[PDB]
Amino acid sequence: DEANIVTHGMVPMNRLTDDPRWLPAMSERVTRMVQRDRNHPSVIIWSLGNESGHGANHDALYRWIKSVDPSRPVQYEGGGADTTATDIICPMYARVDEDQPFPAVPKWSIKKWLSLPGETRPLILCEYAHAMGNSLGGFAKYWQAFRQYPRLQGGFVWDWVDQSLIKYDENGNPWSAYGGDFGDTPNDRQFCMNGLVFADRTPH
Amino acid sequence: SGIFRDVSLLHKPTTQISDFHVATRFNDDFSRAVLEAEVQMCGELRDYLRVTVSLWQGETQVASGTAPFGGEIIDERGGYADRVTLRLNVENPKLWSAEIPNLYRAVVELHTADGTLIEAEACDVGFREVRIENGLLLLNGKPLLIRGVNRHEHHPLHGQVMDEQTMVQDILLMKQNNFNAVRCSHYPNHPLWYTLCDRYGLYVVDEANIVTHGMVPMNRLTDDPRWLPAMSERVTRMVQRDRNHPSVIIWSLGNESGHGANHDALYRWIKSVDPSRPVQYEGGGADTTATDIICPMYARVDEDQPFPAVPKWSIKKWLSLPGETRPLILCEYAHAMGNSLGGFAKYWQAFRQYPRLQGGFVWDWVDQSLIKYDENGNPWSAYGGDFGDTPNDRQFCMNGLVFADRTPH
Ligand SMILES: [Mg+2]
Ligand SMILES: [Mg+2]
Ligand code: NA
Ligand code: NA
Ligand code: NA
Ligand code: NA
Repeated sequence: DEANIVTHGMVPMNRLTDDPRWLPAMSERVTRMVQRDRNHPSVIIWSLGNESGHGANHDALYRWIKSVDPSRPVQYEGGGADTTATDIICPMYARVDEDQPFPAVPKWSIKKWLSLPGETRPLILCEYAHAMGNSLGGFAKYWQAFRQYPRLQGGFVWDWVDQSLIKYDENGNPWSAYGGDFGDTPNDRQFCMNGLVFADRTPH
Repeated sequence: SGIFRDVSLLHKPTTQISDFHVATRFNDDFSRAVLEAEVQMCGELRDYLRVTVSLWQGETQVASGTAPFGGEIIDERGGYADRVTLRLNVENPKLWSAEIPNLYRAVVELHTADGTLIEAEACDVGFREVRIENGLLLLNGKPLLIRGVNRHEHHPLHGQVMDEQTMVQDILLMKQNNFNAVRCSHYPNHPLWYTLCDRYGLYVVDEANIVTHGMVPMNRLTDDPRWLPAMSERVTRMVQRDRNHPSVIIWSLGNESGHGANHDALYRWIKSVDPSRPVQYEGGGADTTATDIICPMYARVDEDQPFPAVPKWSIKKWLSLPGETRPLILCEYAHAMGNSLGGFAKYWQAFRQYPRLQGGFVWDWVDQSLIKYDENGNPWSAYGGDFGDTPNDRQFCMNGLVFADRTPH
């Protein structure tokens, strides 16, 4: 269960989430989630949101949940996937063997990530195997690693269903439309279709 | 068998230096050090006795301390009246490493206060700090990468008698081939070896003479408390002999003797006596309570070899097992037997990628072949069985990167 907090387009990503004047607004998106969903047994992990970097407001709300509901781990990917606001190392698109040593927020080989000096936490990728178009090459590499490594406990594929919409041509025949096809600008074209199934649930 | 090392006669004064321990501790950035030397005596205790510990850098004396005997109060019965601890301040000390083996000379003078030198002992001092922090092995605050080899004391002509020429030839060759460490497999070495490593620059793993490999099971003796006295002396008398050598950075409790309660007692003993050096030991799973470092033998890079009770996990997998934190340096890897060393690069790609994979010790240095002579009087390299010896494990004595005569494989 993930809070409705995503500030991806900010520069830098944590500008709002580190700002204390945005703590009340953020808290209401975490606290009202827990108050609504906390009796559902299917909910096993809380998420503070997605792609909002890592700010002080995250740590505050992290602790709030741990104080209110000790029954569930709290995870959050932003700010390097292993901050003080996450019980689980939850990288997005961290490769199996290959390090992607980005400045400040590197994506380590998941196998390497676990055994970093001092690291003890479990690892579950909040996003992996971007299923965009003809994709999912090297999926077997992940599941080999998952089974061999106890503390590699799987991940969540990105993602389930293509985000294509229906448009009609002059004859009234339906076709799958993406970014741009509504005169929408700027747009990011087909990048909305990353599903394992088409929009009508036909398998890729 | 036989008298295979040096024999000597030492004259000591009645009132003598019976032991001396040298230690170096450092401020956060290693720009300041306190050299602490504990000196012990035998004979008549008198008020006129002193110890002077002076510290030399070539010809320049950088520090000196003089105190009478009688250590601090230890317990309710007092202290050691036959001991003294000298503490010398050393500014911006030249550090020791296999990279730059900077050495100081510490002279320990037992003398009358009025200036009668009774006797003097001495050693080379290497200002360096070894500690394991946050799962990493550190020398002077920096994570080591052990480019090591296992070395047996072997000569094709002389057997197990070591000589200076040979010892130097080994160290020249090792350092010429980018080795920075050596494992004393599997016993305390010739005294001159430690001196050479001090001077040329090699991190030494000093290992007790305890190997019970052919027991069934392997820890039958080492779990036996009746075998503790014999084992302890192999550990204690090692530490007492070599603890002053800067080149020695890690102690080892022996090799292939399983894991027994005697390994635990002794591990603790070294931790209590010598806080300066990590204690390692491979037996009984290579990650037991008897070792500060995960030190498997022949664990593969990616492949698990999951034997019951004592599995050899993929070194990458091993580090991140539930609850595990310690550094991994294989006490033995890459068996260099005959045409071997295939898959070596796989190790070094892993060592580098993974911080807590800090290297290993190749098995091993020299082929243990012996010279034999034929009907024409021509020399040839011989192995297991060639001396009528039986049972024998044939050519398994030859697993070196160099031949018996030190010619490279
Ligand atoms: Mg655009
Ligand atoms: Mg045989
Ligand atoms: Na798993
Ligand atoms: Na998308
Ligand atoms: Na390393
Ligand atoms: Na061998």
